[PDB]
Amino acid sequence: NGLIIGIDLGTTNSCVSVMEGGRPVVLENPEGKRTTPSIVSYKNNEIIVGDAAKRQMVTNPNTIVSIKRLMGTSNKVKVQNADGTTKELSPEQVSAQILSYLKDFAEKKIGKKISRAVITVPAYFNDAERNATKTAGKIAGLNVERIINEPTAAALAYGIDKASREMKVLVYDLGGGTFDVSLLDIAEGTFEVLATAGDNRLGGDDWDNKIIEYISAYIAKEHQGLNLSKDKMAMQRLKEAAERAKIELSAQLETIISLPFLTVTQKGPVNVELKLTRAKFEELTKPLLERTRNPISDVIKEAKIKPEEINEILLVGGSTRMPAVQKLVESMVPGKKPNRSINPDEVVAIGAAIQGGVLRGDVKDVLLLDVTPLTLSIETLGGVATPLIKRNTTIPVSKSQIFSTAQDNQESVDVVVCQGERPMSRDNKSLGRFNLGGIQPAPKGKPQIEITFSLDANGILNVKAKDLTTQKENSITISSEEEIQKMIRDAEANKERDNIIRERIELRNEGELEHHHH
Ligand SMILES: Nc1ncnc2c1ncn2[C@@H]1O[C@H](COP(=O)(O)OP(=O)(O)NP(=O)(O)O)[C@@H](O)[C@H]1O
Ligand SMILES: [Mg+2]
Repeated sequence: NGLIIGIDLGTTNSCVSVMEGGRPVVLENPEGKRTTPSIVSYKNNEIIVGDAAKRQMVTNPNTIVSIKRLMGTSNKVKVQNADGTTKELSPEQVSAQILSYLKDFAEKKIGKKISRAVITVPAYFNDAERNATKTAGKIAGLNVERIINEPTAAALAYGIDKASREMKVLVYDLGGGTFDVSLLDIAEGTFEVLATAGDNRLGGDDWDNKIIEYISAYIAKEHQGLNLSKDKMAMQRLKEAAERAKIELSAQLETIISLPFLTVTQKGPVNVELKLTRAKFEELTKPLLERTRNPISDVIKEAKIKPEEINEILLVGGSTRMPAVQKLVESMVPGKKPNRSINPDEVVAIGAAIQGGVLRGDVKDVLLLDVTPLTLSIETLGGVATPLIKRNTTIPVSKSQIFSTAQDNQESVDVVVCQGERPMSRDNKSLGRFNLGGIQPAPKGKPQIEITFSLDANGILNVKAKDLTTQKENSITISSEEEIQKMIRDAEANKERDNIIRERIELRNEGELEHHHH
């Protein structure tokens, strides 16, 4: 039936994607963000999800952070109601509020009701943890069409199932809260996790916490041991400044932590303006980073392969944007370049969306080529396909040829554009047509009409026709692996018939364009 959205339900952040026009699109939340914090808060008996919850996660004690850690268990989380009574919530219920929020903004963005999803989980998730996640989906009104592993979703996003060979893929995933490295075997559409190793208390939060310690040490040095660890608002600001500083250090060699009026003492306002260099940050966080190294070696050994047998390495998770992380992974597989070309905080959701598209059976996923797959032609006298841009021409490109009229005293020319390898235009795919009129009366072969086929870097086709005497011109702009193969097959299947046709066709004299009333 309807669309199947792909959901990465992360410990720290969540992300929702869907197939639109044969490409996966990541949907922005109402604050314009492509990921949403996996945080739920409660105030005045109102449920607050995402960015607005994160902004009060220290200051509002009703805030539920890292609920994914309790998924698959019978633990309950307590929150206070407005009246001071206590409410108990299951991990399923809290996760369902995150899913409902994603679902709601997805619906408003797409403009349709959504009732189906593919939801991702860590490779290590057992049945209790997977079933908890499925139940969360059900509570949010989503038929959970499949639960897939996060590294499997990443591999799907990178098209690794299209390799037509056995692929051994290392997926290094460093998120906000968790670290995983999984070794996948991918052959004939089957994904097997050969090994998974990691730490669910090691992620970007821990790097932030080292910056918090650095700021705190500076504060104490500059203000006689001043300690804000029990000041909730100050700690809210420190956590946010620390994450911001870290993110800047992925693109800068230094950053300034700016916290005016962090508190006020008897002596006055405490204003922090503190430099942190990338080098210092890396030194402080070295023990955290180094905890991710041995597990790489461990999964390779578990899978009973050598490092040189790894075909591809994928970087997943927002923390893999850190230069020290990328360099560490590179160091562990000499001669292989880790892939991070798909935004690593979106790649899992993208893979989930791709899986959704597959399960729906839409089969629409288009290609993005830098060379023309099929020949582009104009219809000439007798229904002949006269080529303008030959197949396998690198785009962008413009090609021109001059044509004449097919009949004496012809007033206009039809410009019929077709795609395919067959010699008769009717046997190829019609891409569109237009007419160019105002041609002055003359014998057939006398008028001269310049035809130009132009393909831009985006692969969009502009066909222009200019009468070289009158200077009048008209044009049009023209708006799938299986369809390309179907057309090549049609030519292959009629090769002998078409050769006989071609033997009657001489393209070397000036071509002529007909006009037929419609
Ligand atoms: N440019 C960047 N540089 C450094 N860290 C970043 C960057 N962008 C995002 N992050 C961090 O990436 C982490 C979030 O990763 P993300 O993959 O979105 O979380 P997740 O999928 O919930 N994984 P987990 O928390 O392990 O379940 C946070 O610690 C962010 O601060
Ligand atoms: Mg993720």
